[PDB]
Amino acid sequence: SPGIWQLDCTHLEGKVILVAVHVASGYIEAEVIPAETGQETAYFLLKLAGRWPVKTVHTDNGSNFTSTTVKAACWWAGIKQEDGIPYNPQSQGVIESMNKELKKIIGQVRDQAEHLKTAVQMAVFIHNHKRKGYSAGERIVDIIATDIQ
Amino acid sequence: SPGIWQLDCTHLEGKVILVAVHVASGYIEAEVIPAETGQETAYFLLKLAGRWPVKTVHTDNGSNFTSTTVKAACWWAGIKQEDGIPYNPQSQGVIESMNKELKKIIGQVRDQAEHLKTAVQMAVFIHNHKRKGYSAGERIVDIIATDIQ
Ligand SMILES: O=C(O)c1c(/C=C\c2ccccc2)ccc2c1OCO2
Ligand SMILES: O=C(O)c1c(/C=C\c2ccccc2)ccc2c1OCO2
Repeated sequence: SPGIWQLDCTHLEGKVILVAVHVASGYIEAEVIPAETGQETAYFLLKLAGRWPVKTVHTDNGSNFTSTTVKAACWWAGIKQEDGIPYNPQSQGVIESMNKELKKIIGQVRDQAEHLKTAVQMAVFIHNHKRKGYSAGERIVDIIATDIQ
Repeated sequence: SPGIWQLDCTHLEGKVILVAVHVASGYIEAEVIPAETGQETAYFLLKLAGRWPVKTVHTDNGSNFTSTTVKAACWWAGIKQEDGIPYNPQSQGVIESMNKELKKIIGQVRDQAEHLKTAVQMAVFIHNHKRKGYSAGERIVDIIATDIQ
């Protein structure tokens, strides 16, 4: 559980927002890319795994699951690549809810930034600091620290 | 101490590598940029502060310290912006040593990646996982978790 992440791809302003969610905490990292390719997804995962102890990734679709470049990145970074099929159906709804939330926050900051990528990073900040009480940022650190110890 | 980071700018292949080091752990995040501008530094700090609880940043030079855009990002993200003058002289040498180390790792992976940015992220991964025994990634999580609790 401490090492499990889920990929999520959502769209805004004709652009693609790639999101990784740490399933147990709700903590996220995200980037704007022009389109969701294996190459972009691979690079994103490499970045993520250098920054957090990523053991398992549930990929967001079959193209990324199949991608040789994504498989290469997962091999390189020691990530178990899995499918992202919601065997538990409450999963789709949770992802859907998070995308709606992220887009709402993006709307709330959009005028403070010229570029979408900046608004997305503001949204990441607000999401990860939001008190729900602990924040998602607090939860991920606590979860991982408990695991290490 | 849990919230203190140091900026570091180093050069390779006619490009600029911007690094943030969590001083107490040695954990890093890094990006390749075409040149070190206030705009790029501001965006980098926004990303960092959305991902870790960044309280204080020791800026890497006077241009970034002065930059209105960097100041705006620090204000937005709740970061205390400080100078990076090594009042303790062992600091320059530690930064210097880390840049040499990062470049060495980059050299060791450079042929596995077409693009420098990929090699830099491989270097981030290797650096943060390296056991010294705890890794820098383990140290940062432990330090922050102890603070939160
Ligand atoms: O306007 C932008 O999108 C933008 C900005 C602007 C505001 C801003 C950005 C971060 C925090 C507070 C304010 C700055 C750097 C950037 C930007 O784009 C990439 O690097
Ligand atoms: O060749 C690259 O630099 C490159 C690569 C290649 C290898 C690679 C990258 C990550 C992990 C293992 C292998 C892949 C995606 C990318 C890349 O550039 C941006 O997105």
